[PDB]
Amino acid sequence: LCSEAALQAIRKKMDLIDLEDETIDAEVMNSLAVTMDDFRWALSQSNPSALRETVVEVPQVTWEDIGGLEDVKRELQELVQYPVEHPDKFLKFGMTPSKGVLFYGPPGCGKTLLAKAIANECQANFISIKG
Amino acid sequence: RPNRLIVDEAINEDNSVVSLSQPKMDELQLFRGDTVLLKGKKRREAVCIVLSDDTCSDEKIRMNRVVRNNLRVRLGDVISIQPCPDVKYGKRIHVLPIDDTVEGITGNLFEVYLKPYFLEAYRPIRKGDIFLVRGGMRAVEFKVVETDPSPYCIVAPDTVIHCEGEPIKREDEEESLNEVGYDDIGGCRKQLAQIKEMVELPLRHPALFKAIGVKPPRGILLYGPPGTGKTLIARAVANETGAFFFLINGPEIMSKLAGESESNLRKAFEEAEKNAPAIIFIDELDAIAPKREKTHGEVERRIVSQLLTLMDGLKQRAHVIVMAATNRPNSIDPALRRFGRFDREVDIGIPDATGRLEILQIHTKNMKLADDVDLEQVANETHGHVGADLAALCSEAALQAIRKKMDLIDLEDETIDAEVMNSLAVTMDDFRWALSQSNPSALRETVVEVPQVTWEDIGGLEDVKRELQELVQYPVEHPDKFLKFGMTPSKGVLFYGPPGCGKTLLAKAIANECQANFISIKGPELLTMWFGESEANVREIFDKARQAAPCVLFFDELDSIAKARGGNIGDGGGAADRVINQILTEMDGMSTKKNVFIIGATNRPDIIDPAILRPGRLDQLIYIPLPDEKSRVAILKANLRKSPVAKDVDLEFLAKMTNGFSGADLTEICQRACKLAIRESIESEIRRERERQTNPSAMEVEEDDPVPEIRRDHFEEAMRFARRSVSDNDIRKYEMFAQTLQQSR
Ligand SMILES: Nc1ncnc2c1ncn2[C@@H]1O[C@H](COP(=O)(O)OP(=O)(O)O)[C@@H](O)[C@H]1O
Ligand SMILES: Nc1ncnc2c1ncn2[C@@H]1O[C@H](COP(=O)(O)OP(=O)(O)O)[C@@H](O)[C@H]1O
Ligand SMILES: Nc1ncnc2c1ncn2[C@@H]1O[C@H](COP(=O)(O)OP(=O)(O)O)[C@@H](O)[C@H]1O
Repeated sequence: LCSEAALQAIRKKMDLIDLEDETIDAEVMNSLAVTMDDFRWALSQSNPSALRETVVEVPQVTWEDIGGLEDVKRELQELVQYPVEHPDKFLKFGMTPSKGVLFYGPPGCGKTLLAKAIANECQANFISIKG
Repeated sequence: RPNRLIVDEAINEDNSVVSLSQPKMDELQLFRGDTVLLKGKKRREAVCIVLSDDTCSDEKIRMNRVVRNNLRVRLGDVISIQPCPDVKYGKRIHVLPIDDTVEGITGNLFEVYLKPYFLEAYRPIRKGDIFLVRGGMRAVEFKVVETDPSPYCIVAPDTVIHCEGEPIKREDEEESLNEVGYDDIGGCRKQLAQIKEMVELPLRHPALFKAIGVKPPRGILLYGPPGTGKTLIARAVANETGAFFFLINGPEIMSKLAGESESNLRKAFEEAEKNAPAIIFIDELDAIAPKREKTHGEVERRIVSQLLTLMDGLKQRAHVIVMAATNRPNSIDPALRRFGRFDREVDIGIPDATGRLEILQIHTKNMKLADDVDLEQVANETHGHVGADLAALCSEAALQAIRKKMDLIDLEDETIDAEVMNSLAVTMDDFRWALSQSNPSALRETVVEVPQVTWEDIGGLEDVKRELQELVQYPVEHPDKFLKFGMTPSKGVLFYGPPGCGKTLLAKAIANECQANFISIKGPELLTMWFGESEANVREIFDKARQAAPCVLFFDELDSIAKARGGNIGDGGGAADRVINQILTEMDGMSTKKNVFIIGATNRPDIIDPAILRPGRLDQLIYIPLPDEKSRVAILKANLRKSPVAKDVDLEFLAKMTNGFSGADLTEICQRACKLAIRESIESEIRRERERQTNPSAMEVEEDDPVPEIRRDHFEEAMRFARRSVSDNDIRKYEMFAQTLQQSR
């Protein structure tokens, strides 16, 4: 992408200069600088190769994005953050914390946003599998 | 120096015209038609006549193939012009044909070729010039050997043309004015432009890439149906840029014995390496590098690995560009697609109606088709043909037209006469006869092309038209106002209403208005990949839609899966849900960079799965109501375009009396009336022909055939045999669902 973006900016300053004459002394290109328009054009005719692949990343949704649900906020914090940050303290009591939770409610109430935010605070990955 | 310009191809096919720009002509104090002297490389000069142009820039000069060959230059070079308006009228000109063009012609060439060419044109010529003339069935090149006064002269009605003597030997400076080039390709403007750009960059000035330090492409993959002209594209590019085109044939390599195949391939690459900037063409790539599972032997693996190693062995040196041709771009070994190997893919699709017309125009340039044929009709009735088929059609038409003249050339001689060629013409009957016994090869292929339906074809439906214009045209025609300010455009629209009201017409109309490609997937095929076949087909359907962006993907009868699902089978519901899973999975995978629009049509809105009805998918609902108002009159005009008349059967009364009817019913009425008119005309013709058998030519007053003159009685009789297809229950069901949609959510 970067290479062809440079090539296009060379193109837009090739015909008007005397390319027919003795070769350019690499100073016109020194005067040449790329622009965001060239990058957009290069992005236009690009062929990505990843596409159908599971993506692993840290979602960027913060708890300010969601409103209310202070109860589920606290419950999810208790479920997830305590074992990872306080393993020795559970080991003192010697209990295995539960690993699992279920969300059920009316459609479109922020379950996906809740999962994204709770993964955001723990600074963890997020593998999503859909129906 | 405001003299030098840049050479580019011209649009006018005359041999003595060069197109400048009006400002440049004005600066050089030259007027229309003034003779000019053009001087190019190798110290060759020629004389020509300038004209005006529409959109040519100041630094570009347009000229055809003959003038470029005479000046001994190529595309993208520069020339120095000079106005020299002191041409003196010539007296005697000696012109001779070339050896390898007149094999078996004899006759007197002056009365056939030269006289029509040199009349009322005043073509300037210069000593040593070479020009090409189209004749009976061949293109003959003539070389001027001497003139008087030397070296400039103008052919005038009073000249002494000498055209006698032996043909002269072809020299070794001009390659030829007969091989392939950019003027021998039609219907592939966009792809040819892409390839031309991408290959003109490295093959002209390698030193610029050396100094800049960027990576030129090292492989180009062309794929398409066989016989669409890929080898021809590569040959044209190689012969125009200037290279050492070196073809490699797949079957030829596979036909060797064991260990010599890879050795031959290695000599091929090393030879192309040490013969200057060259293009290597590999034909039938899938024949030598198929998928790994297809291969069963061991020599195939060795050949594939050898090809891969030699491909990876290219690092800079001479800029050698590798091109390969394959039928369908999935049988190739997936290993041959990583970066540094074949990576850039260009699609060569089947030509549309304009492409077929252009191919026919190209192939019949030598012939002398009579002034009665209509190439537009032959072009637009031959859908499903490729370039090779059209070339074969033209050849067969010529052969048929020349067959019925054997009496004139009975025996004759081994060298056919000349005037007999000019006595030959090809008529529409010959073309139709060649059409009849011809079988195309595309047939079962998805068709992508811009539909021709316009806005006036549809009567009424103003609100739907406005809504489609807002939803489709705005996000694309002014993408700046959408990238500024964060609006997320919708990805789909779902149509629902009574059957036969014109959903397909609206989709085609908006596709035409947006000037975007149209792909239609109909119910029968959709159920074909439902049961029996698999769901892998949707993958390449979406891939092809992505390739030709922008596009308007159309899914017709989306409820067919549910209609077949509900019954007494209960076995294939899994197949229907796989269809929906595929549709959803590649529907959500689309990105906003590309403009792909998905439109679905259905007539049972309450049976569709609610998964599709969701943000991020097909979410807007548009209800097309049952027709009313004198927009059905516009409907009647739409299919009465070609139908001649209606006299005095007021269509407005019909619109008033025919309320509650869809478009299909009205079109049926029009077709029935036309059928009655045809029946009446044929029975009248038969009556006349059986009447003429008694009285021989007893007709004092001359009547031609009855002109199509549809009366009121035909239409009334047709109207008597008419009913309404859509009952009153379906419209009430639709309005009930509309009210439920309005209130429940
Ligand atoms: N705090 C929130 N609570 C509920 N819905 C929200 C909130 N913030 C945003 N939304 C909106 O709700 C919509 C549906 O949320 P989502 O979690 O995907 O639904 P579901 O949990 O049913 O899959 C999203 O498009 C989002 O824009
Ligand atoms: N504009 C055109 N587009 C496609 N085919 C053309 C065109 N002009 C001529 N042809 C014919 O198509 C043939 C191209 O060869 P083709 O069989 O397509 O090569 P390949 O076997 O590599 O596909 C030529 O014989 C030529 O006569
Ligand atoms: N404005 C219009 N309203 C209704 N029908 C029309 C209109 N314009 C044309 N038609 C007719 O309607 C027919 C379109 O039918 P079509 O949409 O293919 O059926 P379906 O609605 O089942 O897909 C065409 O034959 C056309 O002649």
